Amino acid sequence: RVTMNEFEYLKLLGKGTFGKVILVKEKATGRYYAMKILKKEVIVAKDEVAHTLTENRVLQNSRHPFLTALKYSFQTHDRLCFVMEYANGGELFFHLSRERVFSEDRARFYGAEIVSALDYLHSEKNVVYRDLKLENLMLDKDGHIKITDFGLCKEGIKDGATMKTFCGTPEYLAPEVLEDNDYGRAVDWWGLGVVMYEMMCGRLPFYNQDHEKLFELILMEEIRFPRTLGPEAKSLLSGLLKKDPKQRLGGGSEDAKEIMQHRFFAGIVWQHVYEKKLSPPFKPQVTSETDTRYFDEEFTAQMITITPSMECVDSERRPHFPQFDYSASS
Ligand SMILES: CCOCCN(C[C@@H](O)CN1CCC[C@@]2(CCN(c3ncnc4ccccc34)C2)C1)S(=O)(=O)c1c(C)cccc1C
Repeated sequence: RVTMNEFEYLKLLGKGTFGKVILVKEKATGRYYAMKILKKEVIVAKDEVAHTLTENRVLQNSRHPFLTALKYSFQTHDRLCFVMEYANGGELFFHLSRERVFSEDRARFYGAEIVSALDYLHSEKNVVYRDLKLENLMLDKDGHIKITDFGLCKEGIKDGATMKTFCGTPEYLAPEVLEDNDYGRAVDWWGLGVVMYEMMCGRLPFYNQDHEKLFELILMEEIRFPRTLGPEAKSLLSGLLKKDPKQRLGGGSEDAKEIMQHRFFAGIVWQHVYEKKLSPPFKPQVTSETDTRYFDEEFTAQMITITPSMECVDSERRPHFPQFDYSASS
């Protein structure tokens, strides 16, 4: 049975509204993980219960090279804890922010691994990810993609089955989500389009600080590209960012296969992508197992604390979540 005393708390990697992620060491084993610590009360107060449970289930039910592997999930009286493999390479934003733009070859590499993962979720798990934004994309110690944060996922979506919940980050929402009249799995390909656009172009495809104007742009405004962008990259992004999902690349019965067959990915052997046989164009230059150079000093400088028998307490502000007794099979 695993508790918070089983870990040494080393460095704060990030913190937000719902809690924080801390680099930890499991004391018995000497292994290093990223622990995401959610405050139960805040989860409840902002109606994030169903999402947090979906996150837990999807993490437990999935196995893929480019999805974060869950080692443990457990709860205290006021906290939910996810212990996953540490993404040593940091967020894609860390690198994109500083380098402005990724090469087309680098973006192609990251795109391939995202497609591989999303194809797995769609085809094998009947899952639509729904939250494909730059922020959720990280890099492991080797420079391979890790998709994180599965709380917005929709389970049991088979073929052309629809979904209704309006969810996701404003700048990343598909036109059909904004229309609020049902959407399908192709919203994930819209997200691939937005994320690959950021990588290659250095900004969002659509932006306004007023949300209503932003949504007008996403719905109505035709996509434009910096004029340095190659023809194949422009074609893929145009296909991925079609407003009408039925006209969108990956929006048909073939799903991911249509994107896999696109000329931008020519020569890409897709089993080799899965097997990580493609050498990442950027290898993270971490010098130790606790090196956090790819996380903002803003977070890593901060002190770690114990707040910012109760093992059966089930209240309305702090509920006893089910399926938080997980330890990955050795
Ligand atoms: C109910 C909605 O809750 C939404 C929860 N929140 C979203 C984060 O998960 C976003 N995440 C996007 C990718 C980067 C990381 C920061 C560090 N981190 C990881 N760092 C290293 N290895 C990993 C391995 C696996 C997973 C994460 C990591 C995740 C945060 S947040 O805004 O509250 C928050 C923020 C904004 C920062 C840190 C903790 C929380 C809880």
